[PDB]
Amino acid sequence: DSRKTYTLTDYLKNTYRLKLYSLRWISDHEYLYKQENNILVFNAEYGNSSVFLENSTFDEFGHSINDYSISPDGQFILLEYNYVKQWRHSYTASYDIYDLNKRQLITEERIPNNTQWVTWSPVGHKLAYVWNNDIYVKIEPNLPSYRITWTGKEDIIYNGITDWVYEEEVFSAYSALWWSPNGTFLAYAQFNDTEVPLIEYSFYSDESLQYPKTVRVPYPKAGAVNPTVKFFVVNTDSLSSVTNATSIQITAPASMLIGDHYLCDVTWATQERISLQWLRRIQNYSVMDICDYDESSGRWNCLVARQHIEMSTTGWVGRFRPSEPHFTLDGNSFYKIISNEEGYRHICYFQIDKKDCTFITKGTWEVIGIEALTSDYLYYISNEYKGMPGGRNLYKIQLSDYTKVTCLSCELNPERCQYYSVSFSKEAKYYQLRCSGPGLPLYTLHSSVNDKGLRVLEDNSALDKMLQNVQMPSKKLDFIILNETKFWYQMILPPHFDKSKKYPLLLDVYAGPCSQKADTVFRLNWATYLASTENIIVASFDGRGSGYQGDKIMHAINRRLGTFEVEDQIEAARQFSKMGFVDNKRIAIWGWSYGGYVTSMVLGSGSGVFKCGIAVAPVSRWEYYDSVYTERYMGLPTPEDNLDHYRNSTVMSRAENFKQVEYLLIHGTADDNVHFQQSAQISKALVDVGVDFQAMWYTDEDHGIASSTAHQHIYTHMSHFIKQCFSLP
Amino acid sequence: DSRKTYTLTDYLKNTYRLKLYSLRWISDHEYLYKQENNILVFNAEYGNSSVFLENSTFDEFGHSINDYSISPDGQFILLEYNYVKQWRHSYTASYDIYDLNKRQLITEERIPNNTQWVTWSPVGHKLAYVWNNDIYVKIEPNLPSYRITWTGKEDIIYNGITDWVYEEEVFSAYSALWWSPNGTFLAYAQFNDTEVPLIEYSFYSDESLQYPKTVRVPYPKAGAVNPTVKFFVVNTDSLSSVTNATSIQITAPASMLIGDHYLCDVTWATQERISLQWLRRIQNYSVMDICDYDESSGRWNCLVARQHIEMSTTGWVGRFRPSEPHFTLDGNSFYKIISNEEGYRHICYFQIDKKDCTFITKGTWEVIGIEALTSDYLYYISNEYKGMPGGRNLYKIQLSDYTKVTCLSCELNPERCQYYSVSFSKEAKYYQLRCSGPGLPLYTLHSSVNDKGLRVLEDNSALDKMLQNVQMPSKKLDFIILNETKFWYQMILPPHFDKSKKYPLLLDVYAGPCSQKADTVFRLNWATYLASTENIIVASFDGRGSGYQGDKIMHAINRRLGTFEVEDQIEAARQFSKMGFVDNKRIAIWGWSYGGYVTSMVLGSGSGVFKCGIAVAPVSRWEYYDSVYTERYMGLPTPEDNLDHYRNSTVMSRAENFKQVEYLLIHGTADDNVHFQQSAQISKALVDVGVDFQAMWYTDEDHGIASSTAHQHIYTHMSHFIKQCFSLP
Ligand SMILES: *[C@@H]1O[C@H](CO)[C@@H](O[C@@H]2O[C@H](CO)[C@@H](O)[C@H](O)[C@H]2NC(C)=O)[C@H](O)[C@H]1NC(C)=O
Ligand SMILES: *[C@@H]1O[C@H](CO)[C@@H](O[C@@H]2O[C@H](CO)[C@@H](O)[C@H](O)[C@H]2NC(C)=O)[C@H](O)[C@H]1NC(C)=O
Ligand SMILES: *[C@@H]1O[C@H](CO)[C@@H](O[C@@H]2O[C@H](CO)[C@@H](O)[C@H](O)[C@H]2NC(C)=O)[C@H](O)[C@H]1NC(C)=O
Ligand SMILES: *[C@@H]1O[C@H](CO)[C@@H](O[C@@H]2O[C@H](CO)[C@@H](O)[C@H](O)[C@H]2NC(C)=O)[C@H](O)[C@H]1NC(C)=O
Ligand SMILES: *[C@@H]1O[C@H](CO)[C@@H](O[C@@H]2O[C@H](CO)[C@@H](O)[C@H](O)[C@H]2NC(C)=O)[C@H](O)[C@H]1NC(C)=O
Ligand SMILES: *[C@@H]1O[C@H](CO)[C@@H](O[C@@H]2O[C@H](CO)[C@@H](O)[C@H](O)[C@H]2NC(C)=O)[C@H](O)[C@H]1NC(C)=O
Ligand SMILES: *[C@@H]1O[C@H](CO[C@H]2O[C@@H](C)[C@@H](O)[C@@H](O)[C@@H]2O)[C@@H](O)[C@H](O)[C@H]1NC(C)=O
Ligand SMILES: *[C@@H]1O[C@H](CO[C@H]2O[C@@H](C)[C@@H](O)[C@@H](O)[C@@H]2O)[C@@H](O)[C@H](O)[C@H]1NC(C)=O
Ligand SMILES: *C(=N)[C@@H]1CCCN1C(=O)CN[C@@]12C[C@@H]3C[C@@H](C[C@@](O)(C3)C1)C2
Ligand SMILES: *C(=N)[C@@H]1CCCN1C(=O)CN[C@@]12C[C@@H]3C[C@@H](C[C@@](O)(C3)C1)C2
Ligand SMILES: *[C@@H]1O[C@H](CO)[C@@H](O)[C@H](O)[C@H]1NC(C)=O
Ligand SMILES: *[C@@H]1O[C@H](CO)[C@@H](O)[C@H](O)[C@H]1NC(C)=O
Ligand SMILES: *[C@@H]1O[C@H](CO)[C@@H](O)[C@H](O)[C@H]1NC(C)=O
Ligand SMILES: *[C@@H]1O[C@H](CO)[C@@H](O)[C@H](O)[C@H]1NC(C)=O
Ligand SMILES: *[C@@H]1O[C@H](CO)[C@@H](O)[C@H](O)[C@H]1NC(C)=O
Repeated sequence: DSRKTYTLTDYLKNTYRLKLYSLRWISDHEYLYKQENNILVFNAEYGNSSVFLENSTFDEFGHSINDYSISPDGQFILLEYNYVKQWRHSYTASYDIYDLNKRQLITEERIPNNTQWVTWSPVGHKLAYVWNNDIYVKIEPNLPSYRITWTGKEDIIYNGITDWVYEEEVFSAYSALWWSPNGTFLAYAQFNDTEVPLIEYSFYSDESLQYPKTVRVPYPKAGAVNPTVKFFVVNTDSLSSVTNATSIQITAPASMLIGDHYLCDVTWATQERISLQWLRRIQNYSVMDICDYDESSGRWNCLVARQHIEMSTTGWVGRFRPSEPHFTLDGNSFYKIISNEEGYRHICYFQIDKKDCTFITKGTWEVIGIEALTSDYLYYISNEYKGMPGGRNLYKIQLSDYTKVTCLSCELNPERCQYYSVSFSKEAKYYQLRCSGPGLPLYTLHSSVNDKGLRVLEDNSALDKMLQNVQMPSKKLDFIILNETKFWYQMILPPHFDKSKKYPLLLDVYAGPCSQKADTVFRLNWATYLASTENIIVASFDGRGSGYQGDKIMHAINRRLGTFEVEDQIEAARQFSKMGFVDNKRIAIWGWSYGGYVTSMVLGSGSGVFKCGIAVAPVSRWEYYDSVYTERYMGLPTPEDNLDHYRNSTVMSRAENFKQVEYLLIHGTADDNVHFQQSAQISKALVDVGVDFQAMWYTDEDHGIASSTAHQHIYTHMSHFIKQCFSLP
Repeated sequence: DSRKTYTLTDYLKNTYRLKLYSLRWISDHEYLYKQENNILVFNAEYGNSSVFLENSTFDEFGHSINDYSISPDGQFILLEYNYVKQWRHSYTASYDIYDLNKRQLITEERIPNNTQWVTWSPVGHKLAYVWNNDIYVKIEPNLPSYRITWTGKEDIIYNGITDWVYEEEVFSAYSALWWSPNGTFLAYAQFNDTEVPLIEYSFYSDESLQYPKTVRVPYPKAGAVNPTVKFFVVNTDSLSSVTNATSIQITAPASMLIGDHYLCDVTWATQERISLQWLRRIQNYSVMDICDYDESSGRWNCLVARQHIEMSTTGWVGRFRPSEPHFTLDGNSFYKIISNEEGYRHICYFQIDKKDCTFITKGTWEVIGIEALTSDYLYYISNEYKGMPGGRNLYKIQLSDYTKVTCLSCELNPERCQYYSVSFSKEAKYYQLRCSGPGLPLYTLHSSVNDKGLRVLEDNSALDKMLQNVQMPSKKLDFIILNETKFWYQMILPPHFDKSKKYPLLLDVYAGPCSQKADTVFRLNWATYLASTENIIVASFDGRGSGYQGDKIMHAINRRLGTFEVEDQIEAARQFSKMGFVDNKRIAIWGWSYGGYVTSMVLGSGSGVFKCGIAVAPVSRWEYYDSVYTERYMGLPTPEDNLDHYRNSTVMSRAENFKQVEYLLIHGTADDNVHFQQSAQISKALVDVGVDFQAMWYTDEDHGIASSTAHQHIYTHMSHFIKQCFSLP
């Protein structure tokens, strides 16, 4: 073989690009799609298109447009520019509204600069936005806004947006507002961070800045004072008729008010029914309220007969949080993924005023998500097919007969496609399937009326062609047996892999709770280069604490982070040695964030198994990490709760054992998530016991170390280190 | 040769220790010396001693005594403990006073904890101290203190202590107090930092600290708002318990008040006469006032006819600041080192009443310091002998005939001793000579009347005998010629140096203005190990900008930092590389602080001479560094002054050129002097152009990276780097 390999530059420079097919449904029949910077509108049924917006219409704009969004009634388009990243989901931007009917920009009563969030109402063209931490509503794009809150205060009161920890760990979003289905009501959360301590770090900025700035962010570490939260609902239809519309508060249940708690889910059921889930700071107890608008008092009432309790005896509640309900049209019943009696997550069906639900799925596998619900059918994704926890398929269950379950995706192309996600049109008339492995991504459009394939949207044949000329690595997905339990693993194997030979191995680790690093997804990444060009086997292993396989496995690390998930990685490497194709003198380990923690814990174990390793942005001590995430698994760091284990599971206390390995420690200085502090303490502890190691900081890079130049620099730096670790004398 | 070499462990663990002999003169006849933790008093003429304080008198004190300070009359001893370092000179401590007559500790009116500075009067046993930024005076150790100032405010108003930049760059001390010769008056400065911006950086502290703290320090970077200063004198003989002490202000001259200025020298002339020097922010103009106490006014008058102006047309004034005056017994005249018309630093004799001074020394060499003055002789150290700029000897000059100059140290032991410093008794009746190279240090006692060598105090006999069993490197001091000028260099040469072998070479650079790295001093440092064990030649070179050779050389870099002194290093290495015993494929460079800057500029020069280098806490951009030092050499970074060269002289601009070298960049995160910022911006510029390099941060280390564990760690890491750089294919 004399084909070129997949090299480091190929990865860093994106030589071989995955084609996507990102569409946005605007109705039950139509979707939008970007073709050569034009925006086309497509008829789902026939596949014909038209130009919705010519690529030329905003040359005279004066600003580089970042993104757009169309009002649901098709009458307006929201143009977003001056985009400035904040945290994982948050950012600020400017906005203009373009009137698609007058084919003109709106120049009156403009959305202000430095707007934090904006969203159309779900019907029509109402807008709600957050600016300087307060909520505003526009009934009409050209008309003046109604202010909803006056309490907004930078770093202190957040109305309709999350603070740092709620954004990262609770809502996976910045926005904390929720329009009712037809846009009458605007629900929102308000966060009070008054007593939450600040993380403080330097940001150096462009070379031209003389004095570095100090970034200060309300951020509760483990056991510290959390933000408090309140929930309100305003009737936006009353705005133009009243001076100052009343925000009606819906208070948390008594069982929550006794202590620290979180708002963890908001979901509208009908025009006049909203559901809330609350979670105790000790995250093994949650309560759902279901609240009705009382038309004669203007108030919101949550009948205790409608309150649902979700708890856990073995761990926390939910995968990362209690799951969302999906309500039937009339809002009198709902479906919800919950852990069954055997510890497997399955769909349960509830009447809103009956406490016991009925399971509609069951088995030793898990429902990943409920994707759509019609009067006749519920569609969901599971890992049922072939008992593969790392696969994903779309299924359709008949609501009038639960024994009738069709797999909609399983056999479409079983060799090429074992990992699916889906996108339904507005009333589930059509669906896009997105296959993402083990072969090249494949996007297809389907019609729900008959589940017939309409057309291939994108098959990546261009890439496939290019990839023929390349000595691509292969992926093996399998399992090994420990104490009568299956534990899955994957291996990125060099091309022409020969079992008779001994190979350097890199163990690519994450291993946080409910993580899954062994799966059927096709990836073009650093591992691809290492296996293809450097002939390294890159392995990953889902041990105790890993997800999608039941609570027996997932909750094994409950209150005990830094134990089983760490030792199971070490054991994995041992088992790979036994397999006979691994050079046991050349075993390396690496990971990012939770993977950095695990890597460091493994390198400090004294096991003798690993020659070297790389921790990027590691956690080093659970008390440095945020409350919501950490406490979920570890409880509170107090003598009466779990302090002993918090203190026993630090990287620093293993500093002496790093004498036996080669270590590379890397961290962005402006990491708002895993604070530079965490590596600063590892390095100090290593210096303190006389251990030599390698280090790299990335000035002004955050958790992602994702700026174009830093991304290339870090993977270059890590490649040299691995190659040095591995090469033969 | 079966002998051990001088290893890295020997340097790090201090296996071979230089013996010292640190005495304190208490009179014209006697000195104190700490021996076996006992304090002894020595008669200088005979050599006999008595015990002044037994090593056990404080056995039940309950604290470790950091240090001691005996009152000038011998009646009291100030005990220092709870020492907590601040910057280069500043610290706080607790103090107790022990009465030597009563043989007991004083327990009433104790000096407060967290005392910032304390000092005895020059005669007797009065005390002045600073606490919470205010000045206090005790007439007697057991009596209540009088409060002198009431304006002290942390980080804002400093009475009798310096702020950050005055401590580091002006006085090389924390104290800003000056007793009159007999203790009647206490002079002091007051610093006001209200509008000085703060440098801010993280401090991580011990592992147990959950949130890092932010350290905030008033620190003016180049061009920023400086502290303002006032000067005051208070009579300590007329203090009352009833009324608030009165301080008399001496205002700066009009020529200073017109703009930003500094107080740069305070020197008492008589019991009732004080001199002060002031320096313009543009540091090429200074003025001395000489101020007489007026008994009927109770005021201090500085006659214009007694002003002395000192300026420079080619650079700044003085080496690092205008030199100190040395007044005669009547205070009517004084001696002062100033740059002569040839640009060489020599002793000028001034009358307080007359504008023209008279040079009493001349020649192409320089006076280092005036050391002692009698009515018959002035004693000084110069580098006159053998025309060697890097040697130092003690001379006396006859005041009645300037042609009569006698060298007192030159011929004592020319082979071992070419570098001296001196300590004189109270009326210069006796002097101690401290030889520090080229051989092992040698301390001798002498009497002034006929310059008799009385006795050897310490000859390092023991060390000599240990060193005979080690393969020690030698030192070559020599010169090269550039455009007709001698420039000196030194080489630390491996044992058994062979002019026919080719050795790798490390350029140890500092090269700041007025620096000297080529000298006759004996040193046991990192270079010693590199030469003795690794057989690396370690060279240093004094090019343009270097000190003690006249202003033509020293002022060459005026307004032009990062030019000629960087060029001259490259040129020296170029010349070394053409010598027969230097391997031109293995030339490295390293330096700390100003040396880190120069090392970085050299590596980024594109010269191709250097294979690798190490920068420790480098400056990278002159606008990041402090006003007093930077502006001395650079002027102001404004478009109408010197901004273009501030911007042309950054390390960052040369990032591209690092592509062809190996670079290790190291910095302490708690460096208050050269901020971590400076390295953060270097790394970021290197990342931006795709250059790989090596880095190490030291968590919570300041500029010295001097904690015992960090110090071992940095040198271990640098040793690995140099060894790898010099390892042969
Ligand atoms: C709209 O109503 C709210 C609620 O009463 C007003 O906000 C209050 O204003 C007073 C006085 O300014 C404060 O003391 C209260 O704490 C505020 N309450 C809340 C819940 O924020 C608001 O000012 C009204 N807006 C207008 C324009 O009248
Ligand atoms: C959206 O839903 C809301 C809430 O049910 C509707 O508002 C109610 O409409 C009925 C008319 O059938 C009135 O009797 C009530 O007074 C309304 N209640 C409130 C709180 O406004 C609203 O009409 C619906 N909007 C649309 C466009 O259909
Ligand atoms: C939620 O988690 C906590 C901690 O695991 C549980 O509290 C423990 O409960 C048992 C049984 O009452 C006690 O013996 C322990 O002392 C408790 N530990 C504490 C308070 O730290 C709590 O019971 C859990 N809730 C559920 C439903 O399992
Ligand atoms: C220290 O300096 C500041 C100015 O840098 C002085 O504050 C000024 O004082 C005058 C008179 O009191 C006011 O009119 C100004 O408005 C003040 N300026 C600022 C910026 O605050 C302060 O008085 C000085 N302190 C001492 C003790 O001398
Ligand atoms: C220290 O010097 C001061 C200043 O000259 C002496 O104080 C003066 O002494 C004279 C002569 O006795 C008095 O008439 C003056 O009134 C004093 N001046 C002041 C300003 O107080 C003082 O005597 C000297 N101290 C010692 C211990 O000798
Ligand atoms: C102190 O230094 C400054 C800066 O070099 C000198 O000011 C310069 O003087 C010349 C001639 O008078 C002017 O043409 C320049 O424009 C000035 N430069 C600046 C930046 O102002 C000043 O003359 C020096 N003082 C002495 C005594 O030499
Ligand atoms: C797409 O075409 C629509 C025309 O309807 C006919 O399309 C023919 C191709 C054929 O299949 C007939 O059966 C259909 O009745 C038209 O109404 C839509 O406006 C077009 N949509 C877009 C986005 O261009
Ligand atoms: C130091 O010596 C003094 C003792 O007298 C000396 O006289 C010399 C002339 C010579 O003959 C010596 O042998 C004698 O010892 C005495 O006054 C000092 O107090 C002594 N001790 C000290 C200063 O600690
Ligand atoms: C690194 N992985 C850090 C340290 C341990 C927790 N981790 C987080 O960033 C936690 N936040 C999330 C939780 C889940 C899974 C990951 C993506 C996220 O969006 C959802 C946020 C990490
Ligand atoms: C490193 N050398 C830094 C950056 C450039 C100047 N430098 C300083 O620390 C300046 N301060 C002094 C100035 C002189 C020489 C050195 C010792 C000192 O006490 C007197 C303080 C450095
Ligand atoms: C605009 O659209 C046309 C296709 O109709 C295409 O040729 C052109 O490249 C597009 N321009 C940009 C800037 O995307
Ligand atoms: C936003 O910023 C610019 C000034 O930088 C201004 O001209 C523009 O009008 C602003 N937009 C709005 C909506 O205020
Ligand atoms: C936020 O909480 C603090 C107490 O922590 C309180 O004083 C303040 O009023 C609150 N602000 C609100 C709810 O707007
Ligand atoms: C210094 O600190 C100790 C211990 O807290 C205290 O008892 C003592 O009184 C302090 N000294 C003075 C002079 O205040
Ligand atoms: C001295 O001055 C200070 C501050 O101005 C004042 O508070 C104090 O009362 C004064 N004391 C006397 C005795 O005048």
